[PDB]
Amino acid sequence: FLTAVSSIDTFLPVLNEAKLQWPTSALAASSEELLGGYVGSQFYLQDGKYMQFQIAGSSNRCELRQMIPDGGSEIGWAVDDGTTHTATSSIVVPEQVDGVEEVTIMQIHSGEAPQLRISWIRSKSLDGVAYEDFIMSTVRIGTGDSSDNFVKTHLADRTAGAMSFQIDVKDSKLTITVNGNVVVNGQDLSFWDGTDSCYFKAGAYNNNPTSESATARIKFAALAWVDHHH
Repeated sequence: FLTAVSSIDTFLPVLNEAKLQWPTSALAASSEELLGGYVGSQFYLQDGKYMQFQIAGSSNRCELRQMIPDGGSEIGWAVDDGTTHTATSSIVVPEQVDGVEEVTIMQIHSGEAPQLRISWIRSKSLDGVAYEDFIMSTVRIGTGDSSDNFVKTHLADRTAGAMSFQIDVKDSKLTITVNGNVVVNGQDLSFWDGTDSCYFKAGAYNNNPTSESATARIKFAALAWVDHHH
């Protein structure tokens, strides 16, 4: 049988501050249900250690969505609210099976768009450089479709072992730290000033696969939203 993520202590803080969406944006488990032992093949404890997310199908997800703590409703914050908003993780991205091409593993998202996606991607060129098997940042600076609406960059090549991430937003600026090194340094998020529906996400959100039956799989060794107001 499958062991529940809440059976160990590691993820209890974030599970108290998240709902699970699966296999679409539809609610799969409330925070209370997650803390109470919700489990399935999509969301279970791997190796007695890892919060593991699995999903197949283009645009499908198994993904935590930040909530107000202690059974609260959906959080919404703003890049320009003056508070530092912080998400941390330690992620083991295994080798993805054939047909899986891109898996979004952390986001900043609002009512209608992703401010930021951190994703594993099999192969993509960025700014005239080809990259394979790597972790990418995709920041929106507009809601249009042309390249001017995005800042897309290489964060790090995928590692077999755990990789630490930290996302910080303060005063309309984004910093992403990977394995303790700042990689994105104060990216401008001021396009989003006044959007008060932002929140963190993390898990597995499957993008542009070439097989809808192929299962994306992501293991979290740690995940938290860090409250600077205690």
